[PDB]
Amino acid sequence: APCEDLKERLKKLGMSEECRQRLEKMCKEGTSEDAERMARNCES
Repeated sequence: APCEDLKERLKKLGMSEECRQRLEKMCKEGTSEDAERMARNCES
């Protein structure tokens, strides 16, 4: 699945609205591993 696991974790971990909107955007065009890494840098 494209970015379902990653983007649903942005929702499940309950980061900022802006945080999700940054990360799922980068996960589409860019590498998913770098997007979730920025999710870990965003919150944890």
